[PDB]
Order: sequence, then structure tokens, then C-alpha cells
Amino acid sequence: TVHIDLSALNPELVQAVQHVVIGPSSLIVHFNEVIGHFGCVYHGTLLDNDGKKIHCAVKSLNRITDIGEVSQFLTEGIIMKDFSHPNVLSLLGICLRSEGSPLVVLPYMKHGDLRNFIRNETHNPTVKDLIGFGLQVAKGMKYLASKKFVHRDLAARNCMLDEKFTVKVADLPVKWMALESLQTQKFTTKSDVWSFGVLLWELMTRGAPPYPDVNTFDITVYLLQGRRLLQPEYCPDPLYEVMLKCWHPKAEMRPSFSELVSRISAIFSTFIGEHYVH
Amino acid sequence: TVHIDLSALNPELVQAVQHVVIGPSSLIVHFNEVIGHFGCVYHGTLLDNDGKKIHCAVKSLNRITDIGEVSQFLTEGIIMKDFSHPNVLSLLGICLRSEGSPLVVLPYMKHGDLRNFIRNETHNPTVKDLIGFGLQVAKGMKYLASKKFVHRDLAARNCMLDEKFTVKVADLPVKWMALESLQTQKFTTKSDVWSFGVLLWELMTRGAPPYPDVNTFDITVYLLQGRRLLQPEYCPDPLYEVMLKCWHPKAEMRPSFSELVSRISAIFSTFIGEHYVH
Ligand SMILES: COc1ccc2c(Oc3ccc(NC(=O)c4c(C)n(CC(C)(C)O)n(-c5ccccc5)c4=O)cc3F)ccnc2c1
Ligand SMILES: COc1ccc2c(Oc3ccc(NC(=O)c4c(C)n(CC(C)(C)O)n(-c5ccccc5)c4=O)cc3F)ccnc2c1
Repeated sequence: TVHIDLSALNPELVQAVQHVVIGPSSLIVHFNEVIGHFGCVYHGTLLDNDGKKIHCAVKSLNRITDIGEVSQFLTEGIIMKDFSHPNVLSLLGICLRSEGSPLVVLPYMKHGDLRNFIRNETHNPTVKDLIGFGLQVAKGMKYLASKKFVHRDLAARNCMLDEKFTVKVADLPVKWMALESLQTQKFTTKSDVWSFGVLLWELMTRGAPPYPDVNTFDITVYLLQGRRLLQPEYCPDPLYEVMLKCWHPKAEMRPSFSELVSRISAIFSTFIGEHYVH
Repeated sequence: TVHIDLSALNPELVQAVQHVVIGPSSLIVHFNEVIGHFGCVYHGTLLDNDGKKIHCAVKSLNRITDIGEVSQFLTEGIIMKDFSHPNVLSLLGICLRSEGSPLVVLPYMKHGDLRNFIRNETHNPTVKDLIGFGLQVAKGMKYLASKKFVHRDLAARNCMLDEKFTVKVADLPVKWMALESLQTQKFTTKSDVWSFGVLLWELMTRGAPPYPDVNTFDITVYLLQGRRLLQPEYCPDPLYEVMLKCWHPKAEMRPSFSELVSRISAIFSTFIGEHYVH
């Protein structure tokens, strides 16, 4: 029952978004074929001018009803389309339709999200593999921070993994949130750094749920008492130290993603044995 | 301590927003002179090319820190700038600065917000006057609904009043929210219609607080029990009937703003005696 009045949109903005729009001249959506946790996502195929096919995921934004939301949707499209880094999920385009919800078009990620990948017992990542995934996320966050983009929901579940095992950073979650975000409601690159530390912990435990024994409403006190996620069984000491610095109570004292890439890269090189080479 | 990196913004969007941007070649902000409830708002003066001055209000968006928020701010600017109706507050422009928070520039409204105006005992609006204010708001909402814009926070406090006593619709509030908004979290033009009915009630009581004896967390049950705001002492029966229809439990059965303008206009014409002629 979604019929959006596209004539109601502003002309200057529609002009700005043209370079992001893709349509039925290029994209086949398979509305009968679902990609099963990230909303309503369909299999799609994107053709260039000679008819070459690219497998994509096509997400239907079924909440977007009004022209404010559609205008915000267009803006998010313009922003994301500019980003170009091998560790940040690409936006292939968006669809602005007069019938049906707006669509977002992403490259197909063969191995799904990182959390489900590492939890799957049939996969056998080494400690080096898991640290490597962490380093890839750091590089993507370094790029995004360089663009002044604040992630706000960084977590293993929001990182994707392609057929070459390249981690693509993509996309309430109190157990990932910085202390200051929990109380002042505000998010920064420094709070993304805190979430990154929790993501590293997720990696080293192969997707264990963090703080299993603390209620979500008792997390602020736990953290103020100076308590932190315990060092995972497979996590080496130098990596656990990096995690602890990511959870510094003073956001200003946390390392930058640039600092993290450098440190983690040094740790990764001392490790040997990999089953998932990038 | 606000230093936003404007080079980080997208080129196509910056091009789209140019027609909304105003700068130091036209605008004098009096940062030492405050307009005292709507955030940080300063007196400003806007000059055209021959040096003619227009009194404005200049609001400093001190929350806007990151490029996502700035991009969303630009989009809101583009949308609002298109709106042109005598009962909707105009956007004179926005300021995108490399130092200091983004600014929004609005025409100065001599008589402030409608709620404070009607509560001020030194003003003497008649029943016709109050209904007239209500009709003006309805006309503004009719325009906005025609543009597919959903208000979400319609209330007497968010309507402004200029020197000619023209009401300008401008800008959590559970006692104004539709039943369905309270439970499904979603907002529509039909939920704006519900808030409009509460605004009419505010008008007819000269800014009394609604549902004085019900806690904000008991409002959903109160409404589900079929209870409604009582008919104000000065509210005529036909207007109270309009209010009741605005609070129909079925959003689809509520009148349109177009229907409201027509009905309220008929009621207003049967009234005589005014101190605030539009
Ligand atoms: C094989 O299993 C899967 C499972 C899910 C897959 C998959 O899921 C998604 C993964 C990510 C996303 N979307 C995002 O990451 C989005 C991002 C980062 N943005 C931008 C922003 C963060 C600013 O909102 N948006 C977005 C973009 C434009 C308009 C609106 C939202 C998005 O939709 C949407 C998805 F459907 C993509 C590709 N392959 C997959 C493969
Ligand atoms: C004499 O006393 C006063 C007191 C307040 C006054 C006054 O207060 C304001 C009244 C309204 C507003 N702002 C709005 O109504 C805004 C609206 C409707 N928008 C658009 C939207 C609803 C989509 O957010 N915005 C807005 C616009 C551009 C960018 C960001 C937000 C706004 O700032 C800002 C104000 F400072 C304006 C003029 N005269 C006044 C006079």
C-alpha cells in the first residue's frame, strides 16, 4: 500500500541525487527471492550497458512513508555513494519509485555478516584470521573517521564478508556503547573506538555475547565501577591491552583508528597460520 | 569549540543548498543579544543589495557536530525554503560556517509563540479571536499536508504570531499525540489532525495545560477508555464537536485539514467581536 508522491520532492535535491539513482533499465529485482536480520532484502541483478550482470542485495525501506523521510533517504544516498574504501560496503545505487518503498542496492556479500561467520562451527578461523578481520574493520573505520562520518552502531553483526573474505563495514545496543554515549546520549568517532574494542572482543571469542551476566540496565554502573570485558581465552595480551585503551573512561585518551590500524597491524604480523587469507 | 570541516561535505548537495545559504555579505548576527524556550536564538539583521534591513531571529544549532548531521541540516533547509504560505513560518536562509555552529534564519515574530500570547493576561482575545487563530493554523496545516509534510509536534507553543497577528506554524509531547502514535510510534497527517484538536483546546482555554489530572504515562489508557479533553468554558458546541472528530480513535475517520478549514471557517463567520484582526 506504499504510493509515494515523487513530484512533492524538491528539484535541487532530486538533481543532486541523480548520480546515485538506478532504475529498471539496469536493475532486476527478484522480489520472490529473499536474502534472510537486515530488514526486507531481495536478490537483485545489476546490468551495465553491454549486459554484464552483478549480483546485488536490494533492501526495501518499508518504513519510509513521508517526503521528509524520503528527502533524508536521498541525502544518506548521496553521502554513502561518495565513500570508496575496500573495507567499507559500497552503495551501488538507490531506487526512488512512485509505487513501492524506496530501495537500497548493495553488492552481494557471499559470507554474510561477520558475527554469523565466526559463530558458524564449520568455519575454522585462526587467531591470526580473527585479528586480520579486526585490522580490516579498523582500516574501514580509519577511512570513515577521515571523512568525518560517525558510525554509531559498530558491531560484528554490522560488518559484512565478501567471497574473498574482505570485511566491509556496513550500517538499542547498550553493551557496545561508550560510557559517555550511555549517559550524554551523544556519539563521536571516540565512541566508535569504544564499540570497536567490543567488536575486537566479539572476534576473539568468535561471537560470544558480551557481559553475559550483566543486565543491560546495569551496564553503566558496571563500567563506572571500573569493570571491563574479561580477556578472551584466545586473545593475546597485547591485543587485550588495545581493547582496554579502547574502553578508556576519558574519550580523549582513547586511541585514534589511525593509531589502532598501526598497532593492530604490528600485532597481526607477529602471528602465523591463516585459513582465510585476504 | 565548534569547528566543522566543510570540505568533508558532498559537492552535489552543497550545490543544491546554495539557494538557501546566506552569509556575512547580507546578515548581521547580534551574538550579544538574545531572543529568550526555542534554543539559542539571537537577534539578527538581514540586508538586501541596497542596504534595506529586515529584523530576524538567528537560531544556533549547537548540537550539530558531525557531517551526517550537517548534511541532514542542509536537507531540512532545502525542504523548508520551498514552503511559501502566510500561515507557515518562512526560512530566510541558513548559515554554514567553518567556525561556530550552523545557523537558521527566520523572520522576527513580534508577539512570540501563540501559547505565551494567549496566556498573557494583558491580552484580551475574544472567542472569535481564538477561533481565528485556530483557523489560521488549519490553513497552514492544509498547505503543509498538501506538500506531504508531516509536522509531528503541532502545539500552541510551536505556532508564532507576527506584528499583524498572523499565525505562523513553526517547528516528548505525549498529551498532544494521536492514540496510534503513542503505541505504534509512527506519525502521519492524520496524527497531526489529532494534535490540531488539542491545539484548538489550548486556544479555547487560553493555554491551559491539557489533562491536568492524568499522568503522562496513564494517557494511553485514559484515551482507550474513551475519555477526552472536556469542553472548555468558552468553547461553543460546534467547535467542541470538531475537536472530538479530531480525536477519533480511527485515524482514517478524522477530518482532513481541508475539511477543518472549511468547517472552522463557517463557525468563525457566525461569531462577532474581535480585538486581534488579521
Ligand atoms: C548472504 O547473506 C547476506 C545477508 C545480508 C546482505 C546484505 O545486507 C545488507 C547490509 C547492509 C545494508 N545497508 C547498509 O549498510 C546501509 C548503510 C551503511 N546506509 C547508509 C547510512 C549508514 C548513512 O544509513 N544505508 C542507507 C543507504 C542509503 C539510504 C538509506 C540507508 C544502508 O542501507 C543493507 C543490507 F541489506 C548486503 C549484501 N549482501 C548480503 C548477504
Ligand atoms: C519575540 O519572541 C520570539 C521568540 C522566538 C522567535 C523565533 O523562534 C523560532 C521559531 C522557529 C524556529 N525554527 C523552526 O520553526 C524550524 C523549522 C520548522 N525547521 C524545519 C524542520 C521542521 C524540518 O526542522 N527548522 C530547521 C530549518 C533548517 C534547518 C534545521 C532546522 C527550524 O529551525 C526557530 C526559532 F528560533 C523566531 C522568530 N521570532 C521569534 C520571536
